[PDB]
Amino acid sequence: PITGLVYDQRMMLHHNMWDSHHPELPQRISRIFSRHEELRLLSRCHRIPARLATEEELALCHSSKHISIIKSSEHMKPRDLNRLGDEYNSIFISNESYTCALLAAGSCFNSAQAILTGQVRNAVAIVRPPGHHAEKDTACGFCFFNTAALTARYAQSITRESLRVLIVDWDVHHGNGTQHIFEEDDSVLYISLHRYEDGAFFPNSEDANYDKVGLGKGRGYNVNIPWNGGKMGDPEYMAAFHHLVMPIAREFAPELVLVSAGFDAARGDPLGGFQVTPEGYAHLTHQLMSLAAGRVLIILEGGYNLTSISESMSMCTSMLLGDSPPSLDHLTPLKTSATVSINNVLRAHAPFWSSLR
Ligand SMILES: CCS(=O)(=O)N(Cc1ccc(C(=O)NO)cc1)Cc1cccnc1
Ligand SMILES: [K+]
Ligand SMILES: [Zn+2]
Repeated sequence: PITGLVYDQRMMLHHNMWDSHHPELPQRISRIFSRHEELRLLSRCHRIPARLATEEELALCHSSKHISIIKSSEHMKPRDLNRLGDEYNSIFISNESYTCALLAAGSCFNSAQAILTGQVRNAVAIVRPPGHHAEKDTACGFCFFNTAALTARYAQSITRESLRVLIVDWDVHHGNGTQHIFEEDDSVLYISLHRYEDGAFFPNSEDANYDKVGLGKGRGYNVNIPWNGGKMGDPEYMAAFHHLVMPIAREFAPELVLVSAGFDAARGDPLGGFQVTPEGYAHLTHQLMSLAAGRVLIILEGGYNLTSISESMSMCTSMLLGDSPPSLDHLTPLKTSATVSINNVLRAHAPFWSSLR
């Protein structure tokens, strides 16, 4: 089996010109890449090139107005970019932001194509800016275009429209954009684990609660696993995978798995407040590799401790390459609020997934 890897240093050009210490740093991707080389993982992978997404590809998920506005930012002066970014929730923009967002998406299209033709078995995409908060018609939370959602639609476009795509979103934040894009879709199963705190954690919406199961033909195809009242870690994530993610995923029987792989639930993150370990992420990756005949694409989302994200994402690639999972620590009993969350999701989704009964 061959593992693909995409990284292009041009995606570093998107930057915050007023606050050079803003956490969504250019060096997030160069640090992950460096750790892959330092652990000798890079040379074991097959390099996949980045490319620009086209505007037609962006239109698979985004409105023409939103595409045009972000495109127009390429020609603006700093004062105007500061004002434009401030129109969104948690966005900074530089003159390279649009192109970097296009490269992030195109990188993932090339990776999905390589997976779907068998050029590689699985792949990792070391990309920024992230995607999962981006909506059809707007940017949000450091995200301009929804890379994972676009990759699902691109995959369908080169195979068949009903190709079953599973998106597992383990970034500590709810992927509101991904949920909304696919909310009425039964061809793309969206499963998110996220810190929720009864709607008080970013992005601050009850859309992230366990009772949002999808709409229309998509009822049952949106699975929110929301965490409340606890510093969750490996025990809680392993339990969620055993009781919810894996049984639902196996019943769905995806033909492609995309991971919205934020590393902001990691131990050490300055924002997530959680303690998932690098070995925990390795175990989650290894479990997902049992789906879709191994056709897994891991897409970087958030994650802001450079050391944490570099170790964590490298351990995921080690798993894609076929290495044996590192040993987890002794798993403490689940925090009681985590058991409540799991039970709530189980009861909300048992009507749709007989494997949960
Ligand atoms: C000073 C504002 S903020 O930086 O703290 N922030 C903006 C932000 C947006 C998206 C991501 C991310 O990773 N999405 O996947 C992270 C941060 C809000 C925030 C605060 C606490 C916990 N989370 C988020
Ligand atoms: K869906
Ligand atoms: Zn996040």
